[PDB]
Amino acid sequence: AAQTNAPWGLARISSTSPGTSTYYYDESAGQGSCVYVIDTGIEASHPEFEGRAQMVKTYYYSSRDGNGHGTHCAGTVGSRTYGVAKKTQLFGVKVLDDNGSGQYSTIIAGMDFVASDKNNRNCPKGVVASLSLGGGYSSSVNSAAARLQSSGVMVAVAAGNNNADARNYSPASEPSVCTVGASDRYDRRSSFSNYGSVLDIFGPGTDILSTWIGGSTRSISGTSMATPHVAGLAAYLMTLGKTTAASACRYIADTANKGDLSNIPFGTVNLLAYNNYQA
Ligand SMILES: [Ca+2]
Ligand SMILES: [Ca+2]
Repeated sequence: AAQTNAPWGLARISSTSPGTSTYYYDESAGQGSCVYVIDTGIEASHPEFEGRAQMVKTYYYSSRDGNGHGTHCAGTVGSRTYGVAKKTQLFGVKVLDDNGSGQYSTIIAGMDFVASDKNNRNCPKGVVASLSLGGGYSSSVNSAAARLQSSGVMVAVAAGNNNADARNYSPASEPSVCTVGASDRYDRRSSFSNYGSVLDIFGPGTDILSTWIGGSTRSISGTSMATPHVAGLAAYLMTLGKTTAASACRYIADTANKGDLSNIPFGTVNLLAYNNYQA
């Protein structure tokens, strides 16, 4: 299948070179997989989700996304127009308030929830979790991310946006999960992207068009936007039977575009998420 005039990021992940505008993907499109977006919520009623999205848990007064951030990330995972895995099932877990912040204790609770909840869902091709959030180092937070991964969920997390070594941020610094850096449409490391030996992979993160609240769309930038590209890719590959939750991050790294990125400091991987599609 081919989506013409696609968002640049979707084009980038199905191409060996920058500057193309068609997203090439197998028609299976993540069907039978499930992705938990742990964030500000998801506006499930947005037409772009086609009824494939639902809120399953909130830690605040309502389950609505009053912010936009969660809806944007979810769109990049699995909306029709803006998503990597266009037929996946999306589940929303609201651990961030409508200002986009949340206590570590709540974020941990949301991760433990997913490890359990997945056992009540029909996700025959596997389960992914996308975490476009983080803060200062906490061994508790890292440990929660490690538990979620260990339970058989592919965990993808943002490297963070401090233009610094991700070793000082959580859950970015947990080695066992898939830590995602950001690139721009010219194959530069995004100027804000964290780096360091703990990064596993890069994805598109500068000027990413996706869904927003009020049934709208907008472009924003962040390692928050790169993470769902990788989460979406994992769900897509699991559906095709190429990898499993336990080994998806390693498979994505092994099959990536290598050496394409500029402004990567010594000690940081030069690996860009790639779907290897051949028609
Ligand atoms: Ca290349
Ligand atoms: Ca890792």
